Amino acid sequence: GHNQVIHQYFDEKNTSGVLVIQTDKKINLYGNALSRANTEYVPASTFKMLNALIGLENQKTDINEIFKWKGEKRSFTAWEKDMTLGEAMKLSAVPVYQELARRIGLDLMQKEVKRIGFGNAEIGQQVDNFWLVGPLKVTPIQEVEFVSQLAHTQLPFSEKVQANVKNMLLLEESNGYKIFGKTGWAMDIKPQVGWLTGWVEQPDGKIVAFALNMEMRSEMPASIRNELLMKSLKQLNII
Ligand SMILES: *C(=O)[C@H]([C@@H](C)O)[C@H]1CC(SCCNC=N)=C(C(=O)O)N1
Repeated sequence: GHNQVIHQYFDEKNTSGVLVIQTDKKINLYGNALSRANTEYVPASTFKMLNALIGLENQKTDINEIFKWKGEKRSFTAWEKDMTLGEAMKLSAVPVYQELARRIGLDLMQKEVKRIGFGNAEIGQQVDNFWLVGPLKVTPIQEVEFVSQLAHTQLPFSEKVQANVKNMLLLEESNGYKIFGKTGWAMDIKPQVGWLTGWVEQPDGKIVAFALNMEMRSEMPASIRNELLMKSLKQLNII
């Protein structure tokens, strides 16, 4: 419940960021840089959540389709394989979502993103990269509401599409608890911005949504977004 101690894990991991908690439309802030919570950032791979929903709902793909790897080299060897939407989500495989995005196309993408009102709701002109280098931007409080709605099936999509994307996002399962969430890491902008947006599904059915945002640098291990989040949810006794 403090708020000062959570400042000190942020203090020591020599980062700058904010953890936004939403418990039934009540927003709390934690970190060492609470001002981040209202500044716009590129969403990075957290936009895969809304990309999937738009693609599924408009029947540009489905949860069974297998995306074929056509042999070109990709940033990670784990990405060099055939995979579904959901497997691409768990690995944040940009090429699959770029292909998806190109099927949706610019008009449909822009119309949906502003109908959802996602962040600043601007995708510019290149349909396959606006979530990594602009011009699409989003504050971390806006991300905790988005994933909050998704968790309660309240987004302006059908419920079956939402439920489909939610099963793509299961991260841990321990003690009757479930953690869902999506990581992001914009490595190609300065300063780098890391994301971990999701929700906790407590055994009694309660839902607490979070959006960890932090400045990033090339040397940190990717698990730093998980470490900081997990021990903050334990400190706040959400888990
Ligand atoms: C999403 O935010 C980025 C995007 C900018 O490429 C990618 C890069 C990193 S690391 C890839 C993890 N691979 C696999 N098993 C992530 C991320 O997972 O946070 N997403």
